[PDB]
Amino acid sequence: PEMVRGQVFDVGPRYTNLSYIGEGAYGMVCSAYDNVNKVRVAIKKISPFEHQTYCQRTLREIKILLRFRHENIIGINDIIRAPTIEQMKDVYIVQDLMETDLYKLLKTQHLSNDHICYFLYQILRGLKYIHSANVLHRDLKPSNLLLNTTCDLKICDFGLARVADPDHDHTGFLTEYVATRWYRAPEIMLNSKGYTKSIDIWSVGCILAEMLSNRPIFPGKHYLDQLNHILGILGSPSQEDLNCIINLKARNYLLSLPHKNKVPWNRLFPNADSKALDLLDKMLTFNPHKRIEVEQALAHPYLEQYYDPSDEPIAEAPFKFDMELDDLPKEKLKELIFEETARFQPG
Ligand SMILES: COc1cc(F)cc([C@@H](CO)NC(=O)[C@@H](C)N2Cc3ccc(-c4nc(NC5CCOCC5)ncc4Cl)cc3C2=O)c1
Repeated sequence: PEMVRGQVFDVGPRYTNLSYIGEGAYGMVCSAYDNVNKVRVAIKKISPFEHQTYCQRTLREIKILLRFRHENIIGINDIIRAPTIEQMKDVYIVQDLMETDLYKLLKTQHLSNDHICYFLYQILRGLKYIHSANVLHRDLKPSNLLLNTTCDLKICDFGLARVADPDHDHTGFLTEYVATRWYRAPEIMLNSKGYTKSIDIWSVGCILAEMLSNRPIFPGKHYLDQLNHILGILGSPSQEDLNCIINLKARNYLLSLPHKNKVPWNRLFPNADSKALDLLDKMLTFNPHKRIEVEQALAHPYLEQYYDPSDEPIAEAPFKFDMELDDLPKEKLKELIFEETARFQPG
């Protein structure tokens, strides 16, 4: 078998001529030549089976991505693994190969207002589909936005996704949370489990702000610093918004802070299109109940050159997990991953 930077990559005979792309906690990613479709593809080698959290992420992504079909959402083309549960130590996920991601692009390139517009449109168009399936992505950030050489955009990494559950969103103050800090809505630190669609709108808001300046808008250095940064720009929440926070720890924390005025978007973003800043304000609303929804955001003046609801498709039906996954041992989750990848086996 081919080796890449001291790792077996058992993807043959279909996939050859591998090149390293990258690596992270998830595993390792290569490009490979696909000898059936005669195209280079992305292959990621995941080795999740010793970690319940890794098995959860692998299973959620696979189930979601094999169900969903949308231009602004990465597909799974193929999955390679051993013929038996006993012999299966790795899962290789084959996906369309993209040139870059928005994280890398923002560190190296100024985006024209027209690029910002088009990128935001594609993000919201993909998100409309995801929300229409009653799914929350829950980890939207530049590195989860893949781009090709013509700036077509695809959302990736559905391993933190969940079905929306607005009736069970309430929790206590500073309750611990997994998703990426600079893109976390204020309510996560105050009273929310991140089980409503407004969590994703907040993250998109953060992405938009970052496209305008090439710098994250709320770069908290650590957990409660994240809310400091948010309140530093939004200012003190209104009495009405504060009254929506019924938990006393969270309420009284907010009341203890000195009055801060709103920093106006046109001072933070002096070169930005005014319509972009109006949409930005609506996405970065403190109160998640008042926060714009994905379909309204698509209908916003800033996106008028692109808006076409007949060309912004929705999912055929809501997505459901057959069983609750968070209370399943890694051994059961491995069984479910085996089952879920069975359709790619010869036979
Ligand atoms: C601890 O964490 C874990 C544990 C797990 F058990 C499973 C996961 C899974 C599910 O949650 N998560 C991921 O796999 C995330 C983290 N990533 C990594 C990754 C690398 C490359 C590409 C990619 N990249 C390209 N092209 C690149 C772009 C940049 O520039 C260079 C070319 N094209 C096509 C593709 Cl799918 C996509 C992804 C992706 O989804 C995570």
